[PDB]
Amino acid sequence: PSYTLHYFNHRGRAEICRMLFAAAGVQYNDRRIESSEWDSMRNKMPCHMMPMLELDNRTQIPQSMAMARYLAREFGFHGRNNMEMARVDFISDCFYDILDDYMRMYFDGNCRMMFSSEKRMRFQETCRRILPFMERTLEMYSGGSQYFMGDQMTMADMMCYCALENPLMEEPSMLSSYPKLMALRNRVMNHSKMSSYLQRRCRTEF
Amino acid sequence: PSYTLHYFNHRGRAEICRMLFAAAGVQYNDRRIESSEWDSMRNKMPCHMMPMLELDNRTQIPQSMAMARYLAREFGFHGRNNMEMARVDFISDCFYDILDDYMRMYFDGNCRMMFSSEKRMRFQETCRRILPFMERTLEMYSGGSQYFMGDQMTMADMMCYCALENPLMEEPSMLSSYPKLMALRNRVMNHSKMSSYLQRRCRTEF
Ligand SMILES: *SC[C@H](NC(=O)CC[C@H](N)C(=O)O)C(=O)NCC(=O)O
Ligand SMILES: *SC[C@H](NC(=O)CC[C@H](N)C(=O)O)C(=O)NCC(=O)O
Repeated sequence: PSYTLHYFNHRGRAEICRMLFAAAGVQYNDRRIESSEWDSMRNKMPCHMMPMLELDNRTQIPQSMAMARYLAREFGFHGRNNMEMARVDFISDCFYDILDDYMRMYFDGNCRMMFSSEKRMRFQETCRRILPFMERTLEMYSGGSQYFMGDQMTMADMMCYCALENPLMEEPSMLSSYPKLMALRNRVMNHSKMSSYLQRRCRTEF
Repeated sequence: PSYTLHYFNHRGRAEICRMLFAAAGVQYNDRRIESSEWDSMRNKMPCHMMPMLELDNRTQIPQSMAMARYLAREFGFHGRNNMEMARVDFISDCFYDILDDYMRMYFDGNCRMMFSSEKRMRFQETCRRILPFMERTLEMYSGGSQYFMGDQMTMADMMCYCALENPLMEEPSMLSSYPKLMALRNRVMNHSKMSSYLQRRCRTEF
């Protein structure tokens, strides 16, 4: 099959899909659209929502987590039965929540930069609610010494990686009391296929 | 298996799961917890996030959409292959977005009532972005005369129903230019198993 990823020149909400493609060794068109060009087409497209995954130059699927789950099931980075999928999903959705609240500090619902302390406090609260739960949740398998699903890396571990990259640039110390999360992120970034993708990827501020 | 749904006395983020249980004819413990009682246990529970689905008095899975997808796959109200699942997911996630922004007008991230115009405008924008896309998306199958996945009702149609109930109480006219969405909601509410559940369910303001 053929894949096209539509998004801005950001890591942002599409980065989970890029990591999935990189991990699976699957080539795709990585379409990075300038904001004003996207903005001028908005009222002319049946599907305007960003990011969006296009399959076989045909089917358009927006909603970043829906896109990621599809790539995960396709490439074998999701759960293998219903229970396992539920676990991969709640972990991933928890990290999406963090990323979503982070993005809401800077961007409106129409993708415009909003460049106040209230949004930052929502974000910081969202971290305090979620991260200790994720540290514990990770510990459920293999004492938390490996991945969220034991020895198989899945989209949950990738979400843990990409969702926290910006928060870590803003506050490099914020994961200091979640040592298992840090070793997992370090494990993901050194994983086969993932190391070279991450080291050769363009440097963007989001 | 055995099911327990934990949430407040609200329709809110858990209502998708209740509809799923009702549609599948599956009995569960519908646990409606008073807020202050939930609040007093918060720092004593490994999993404090609301809503939460408990399986066999054992596994705790929060994240309302993760919970719903699990019940949907279990009961047969999800897609039957990867592509179909991606379509059910983006539709459901679009409606979650609407519901999420609606809930953010009234509740903080710690479940407290925040009872300003800014949050309402985010919400209203989110409706304008999403609803026309959903009207069109529905039209992809069977001219939009049936359900999002043709003749099978899935969690996507249920989301379309429960996500808009409160917005419709606040503005009963807001779906007037999406006639296919309205006929779908009316189709869901008269569906077998769903009609009696909806007519006998407790009246709550959220
Ligand atoms: S760029 C801002 C808007 N995107 C989203 O909010 C997508 C949210 C999904 N939950 C996701 O992909 O995670 C956006 O695309 N606004 C423009 C529009 O036409 O919808
Ligand atoms: S009640 C407010 C918080 N709930 C959520 O935000 C859950 C969001 C998920 N995305 C979902 O289920 O849809 C909450 O539970 N805060 C308390 C806590 O301990 O996390």
